[PDB]
Amino acid sequence: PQITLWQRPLVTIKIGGQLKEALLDTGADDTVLEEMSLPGRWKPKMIGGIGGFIKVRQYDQIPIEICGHKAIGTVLVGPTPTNVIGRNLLTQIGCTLNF
Amino acid sequence: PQITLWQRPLVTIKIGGQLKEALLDTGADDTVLEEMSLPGRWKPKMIGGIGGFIKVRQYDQIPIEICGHKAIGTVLVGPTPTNVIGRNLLTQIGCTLNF
Ligand SMILES: COC(=O)N[C@H](C(=O)NN(CCC[C@@]1(O)Cc2ccc(cc2)C/C=C\CNC(=O)[C@H](C(C)C)NC1=O)Cc1ccc([C@H]2C=S=CC2)cc1)C(C)(C)C
Ligand SMILES: [Cl-]
Ligand SMILES: [Cl-]
Ligand SMILES: [Cl-]
Repeated sequence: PQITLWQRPLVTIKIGGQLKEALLDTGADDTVLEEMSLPGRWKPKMIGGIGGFIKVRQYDQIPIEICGHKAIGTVLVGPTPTNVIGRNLLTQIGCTLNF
Repeated sequence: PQITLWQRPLVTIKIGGQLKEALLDTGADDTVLEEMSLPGRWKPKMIGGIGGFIKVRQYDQIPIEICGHKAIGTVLVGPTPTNVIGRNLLTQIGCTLNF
């Protein structure tokens, strides 16, 4: 699709069998989701946003659908204001910015 | 142009007589720049991201030039850790997401 930006670029993702809404965010290196259960072991990451730093749990090699486009990659989980899909997964689904 | 998301999508903007580098951010409602001077009236605003909120000055109807594209919009100024161009200006230069 071509998504314009008059509204928040909110899409439906699927992860661990469940549908969620997330924000397509080209200003984010990483993908960070609100608290949820994921399988396997996790590593620590500190990520910085506009308001400061938060600790998150890093899960790797997690399958995730993003408006129906299949990706498998690194998902961070922690206290974010919303689910944000970052460049690590945007690149996997062939996203570019165009003007 | 078409802009890849292998790297951070950084562009030069011209604003208030100054050249600055900034991050094209589809996930951002607003445009926020590190501390600088702008002319005319302003009002305080709290904006939120990962980490919490910061207090900024809101200037409206500010001319800006992005990758050679002229627009005019609200610009927020404050202690953001990096310069972000948000949807309020991205729309004006015809910027869309594509995959
Ligand atoms: C490389 O680090 C990152 O990629 N950080 C990422 C990130 O914060 N990058 N930044 C882009 C802005 C992120 C976000 O779009 C993320 C976002 C957060 C909340 C919301 C939407 C989008 C919804 C709630 C309120 C609306 N808030 C906003 O629209 C704000 C804008 C007003 C700034 N939007 C955002 O803050 C800008 C940003 C970049 C770097 C840094 C850091 C550099 S050093 C310490 C921090 C801070 C901010 C992230 C998401 C992984 C934490
Ligand atoms: Cl990844
Ligand atoms: Cl505006
Ligand atoms: Cl349009």
